[PDB]
Amino acid sequence: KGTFKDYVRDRADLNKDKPVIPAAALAGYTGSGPIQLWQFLLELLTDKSCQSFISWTGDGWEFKLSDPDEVARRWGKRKNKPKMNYEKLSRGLRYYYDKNIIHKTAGKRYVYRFVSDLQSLLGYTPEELHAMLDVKPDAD
Repeated sequence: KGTFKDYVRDRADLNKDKPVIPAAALAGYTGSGPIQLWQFLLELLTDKSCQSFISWTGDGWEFKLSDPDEVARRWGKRKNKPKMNYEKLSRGLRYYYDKNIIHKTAGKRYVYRFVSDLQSLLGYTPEELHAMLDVKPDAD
């Protein structure tokens, strides 16, 4: 892949340059404007320290927010909505639901699954990707 995979591999210093897939880093790479949720979530996920309140479950594209209202705030804060609650997040998640990027997998503790398969946009293979993030799927 010659996508954001090796893009970060040579760089990792785009915009939100913290994690494997930094939020504004992919936002600037693809040009989603003022960040895009799944790319912001990717930051927190592809970052091992930030992976805390949003960890992958291990294999395949699936992740889980540990303080999902907080994680909402995270997303909102970057869009001038610091009081972002899960619903406001879920509204955004619904925008990505339509693009088939995010399916809010209910029943689980705020687990969303990347129904777009980011292997095509990122190049990072799901297994390898989370594996480098030292993913801790147990929330708190």
